[PDB]
Amino acid sequence: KFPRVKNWELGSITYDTLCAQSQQDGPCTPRRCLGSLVLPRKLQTRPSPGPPPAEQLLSQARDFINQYYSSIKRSGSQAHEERLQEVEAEVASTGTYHLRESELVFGAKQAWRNAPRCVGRIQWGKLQVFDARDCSSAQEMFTYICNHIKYATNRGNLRSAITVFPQRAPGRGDFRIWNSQLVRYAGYRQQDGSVRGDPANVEITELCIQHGWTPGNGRFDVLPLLLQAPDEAPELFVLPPELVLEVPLEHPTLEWFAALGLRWYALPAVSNMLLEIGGLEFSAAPFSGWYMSTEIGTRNLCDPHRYNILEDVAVCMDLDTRTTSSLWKDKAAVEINLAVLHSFQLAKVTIVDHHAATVSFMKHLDNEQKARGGCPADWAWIVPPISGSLTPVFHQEMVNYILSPAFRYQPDPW
Amino acid sequence: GPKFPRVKNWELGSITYDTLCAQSQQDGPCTPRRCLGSLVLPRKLQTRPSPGPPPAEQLLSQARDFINQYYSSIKRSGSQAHEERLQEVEAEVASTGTYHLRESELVFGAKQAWRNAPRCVGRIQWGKLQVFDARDCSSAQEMFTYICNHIKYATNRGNLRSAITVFPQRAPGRGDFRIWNSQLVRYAGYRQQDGSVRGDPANVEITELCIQHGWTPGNGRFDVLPLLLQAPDEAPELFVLPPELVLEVPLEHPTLEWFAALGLRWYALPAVSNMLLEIGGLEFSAAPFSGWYMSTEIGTRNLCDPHRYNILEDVAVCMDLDTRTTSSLWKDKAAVEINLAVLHSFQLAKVTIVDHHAATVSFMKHLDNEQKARGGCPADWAWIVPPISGSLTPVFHQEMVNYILSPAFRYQPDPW
Ligand code: HEM
Ligand code: HEM
Ligand SMILES: C[C@H](O)[C@H](O)[C@H]1CNc2nc(N)[nH]c(=O)c2N1
Ligand SMILES: C[C@H](O)[C@H](O)[C@H]1CNc2nc(N)[nH]c(=O)c2N1
Ligand SMILES: [Zn+2]
Repeated sequence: KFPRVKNWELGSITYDTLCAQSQQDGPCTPRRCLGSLVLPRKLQTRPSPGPPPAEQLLSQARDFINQYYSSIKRSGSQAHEERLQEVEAEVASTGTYHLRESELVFGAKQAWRNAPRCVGRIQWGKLQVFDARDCSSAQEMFTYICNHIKYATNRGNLRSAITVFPQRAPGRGDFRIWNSQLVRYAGYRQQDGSVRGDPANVEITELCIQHGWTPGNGRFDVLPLLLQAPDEAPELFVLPPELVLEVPLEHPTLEWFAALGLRWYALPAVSNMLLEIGGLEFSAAPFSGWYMSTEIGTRNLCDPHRYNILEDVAVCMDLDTRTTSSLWKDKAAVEINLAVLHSFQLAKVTIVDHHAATVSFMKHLDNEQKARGGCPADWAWIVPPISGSLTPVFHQEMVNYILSPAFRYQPDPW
Repeated sequence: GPKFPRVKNWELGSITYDTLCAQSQQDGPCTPRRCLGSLVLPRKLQTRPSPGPPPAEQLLSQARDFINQYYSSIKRSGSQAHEERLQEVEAEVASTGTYHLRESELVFGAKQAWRNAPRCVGRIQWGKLQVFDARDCSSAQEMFTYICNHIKYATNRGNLRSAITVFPQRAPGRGDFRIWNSQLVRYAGYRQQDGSVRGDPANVEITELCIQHGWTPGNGRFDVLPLLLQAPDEAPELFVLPPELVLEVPLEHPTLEWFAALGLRWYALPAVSNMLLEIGGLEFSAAPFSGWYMSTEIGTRNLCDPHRYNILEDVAVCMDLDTRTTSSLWKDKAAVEINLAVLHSFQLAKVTIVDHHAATVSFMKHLDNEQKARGGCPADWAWIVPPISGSLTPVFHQEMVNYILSPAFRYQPDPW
């Protein structure tokens, strides 16, 4: 009933009992495992043709309120009893309900804690939660967002934060941020099929232009935001450059690296996921932390479908690009990740390397085994994209499952 | 759309549907409530020992399914030979509780077991396998002869050739044929007074089993072990492989002159010998198989795992790296040079080896072939993606569907 979980480096064994608290089904079955798929349409939180059934909603809300009071140890207080009755009252008459701010703050931190793809969860207790539920216009969202970013960047001393915009309502369209992150580089599909900039952002770049943006022509042009208030066309907002802290990439010993003209932005802020707490859904709730260097040095700069700089750097290093067996790719990638760490350190911008980060996740796993009898984790996302078995999490068996509060994928608004 | 897993490649943006998983008849460890995909041995890929003969009715369904597979493969499904073969199997089981495979059925089943292996990145080679039929073997000393012949054929002086040797199947009223060793070539692991280990820590128990069975130990880092071989109902017997049959490669580096002085080496032939070959419900408890190495198996896992030869810090020190901080990427730097040494050394010695870029590129081609041939390919992402340079290889960006197809290579309990 409970998985036996082994760490093959240390020989230690634990049992995951927390997984019995899952109530949402993942994509696997006993007949085939789909653990490596990025998004099955299933766990995804898509639009609906009306208001959720009140029984389901109140089951999730009761469990959540139950989590909250257990969390402040008044589980069973009259406050508890009373809050449950308010929630019951509000659902039965309106089909929905509202969270108290302190509940929202607990719920956002628990959603991060529960995120099986996040290797940075040892920080989960440390999150600035901005309540933006009194927002009624795109213009307003922009102001809250600009405030998120100033707070979170903090001159390079990054601090984790989330801004929560108004929940989804049966009666209307959603508040959405169309960009997948608050900071994104444009991707221009020049004539010859090519792409200048970040190919991951060709479609959003196109939407921006189509919605009146005047495009640049560089490899790192920061896109404007497309922000959407319920049932209205999204509106275009250009971020103040002063708010977007960037790091030009240099290498500690290769002189010519700086000449590649490469850079990346300081703040990782995901803006297209849905935050679910107690059955309520926040379709606009951007969150940010700081980067793990492999995100930049390895995936964003060396993926074949991204900036794909591996061969340029190898040729620069005078590597033998003729055969696979010279390991030119491996060698170039190491230096590019080294350049990322060097540059952030030099610019005094928070960053964490993949060894430090996975070591801290191992400690986090230990903490959560004690605290809750397990930790949901997605092995393929937790092991880094370089040097996998050189890190401790490679040798660690992991159990993956969905707990709520949760961050979830949702359909693109367009 | 289709009622099958939709599978995407994120580098290429292409999509496929896996229909082959429909054929899966054995349940894995995952459920809608939680995924156990990252577990090495869930109790869903391991075959416990049958002290008793499998129930006739369970055996026959498994047998009929495999015989249908065989006749489909030679495109005589529904045929008179087909119906006749089925009948014969039902009679054999019907009177003796078991049955036996024709030679060409064994060859098909063995190649199919490899094709069906979700954790193997080398399956593009699956059609090319020398199948040694050793089902006449009747003693521990004969197994030894069969195995030496295997090694000589497979090794072929450095031009390696895939091969498997099949010993008699599990039989009701009879103990099992077993090779106690996990591979045909294993370096000794000697526990030290300090509690440390000299040699390969993965092999401590077998090293001690050998000793306990009368082997006289050495005290090197790379002492080849003797084979513990077991014929039915007999205690296992100790056999020493003549040195000349075990080809080894001393490791050197193409530009780092001092690396040779490290005195490192690895053997040329990867030959797994403790897995169970299952065909049509029949169980071959001893059926060693071999291919050639992918360089990361040696350079990354065997040499750099913390619980294996653990040489990262040694090599980093020689490269004069800052081993006192993580963000110098000293582990990453050293690993790369250790893997390059392995490739360089195997090439120089003209022993077959495949780097992890070439191997995963070839696996992508296999996935394409198999989509067409069978509408899918069961694959264990965590094992297929290499332990270094993961997203620098094509398989990282390919979603995969994992399931159990039979004929199969299965884990089985230790014989002791
Ligand atoms: C404090 C620093 C943190 C670090 C170093 C960090 C690290 C990571 C990494 C390496 C990933 C993978 C990203 C990718 O491959 O695209 C990620 C995923 C994730 N992080 Fe964290 N994390 C941290 C903070 C945050 C915070 C503040 C939250 C939420 C409140 C967050 C929630 C998540 C979620 C939901 C995912 C999955 C994203 C997806 O599915 O695309 N993390 N994090
Ligand atoms: C021709 C060369 C081949 C290549 C390069 C190759 C490569 C690999 C690799 C890298 C693994 C992972 C090993 C590990 O991490 O411990 C593996 C596993 C596997 N291979 Fe292949 N393979 C080859 C041939 C063979 C052949 C000939 C067979 C069988 C007929 C075989 C059957 C398997 C099986 C069943 C596994 C899984 C074993 C386990 O769970 O420990 N492979 N192979
Ligand atoms: C197909 C496969 O799941 C996909 O490439 C995953 C693998 N692991 C990953 N891990 C992280 N952290 N981020 C990713 O985007 C991915 N992509
Ligand atoms: C815990 C985890 O499943 C384990 O370390 C796996 C990961 N991937 C692997 N991949 C290969 N090829 N070989 C292995 O031994 C493993 N070990
Ligand atoms: Zn699974």
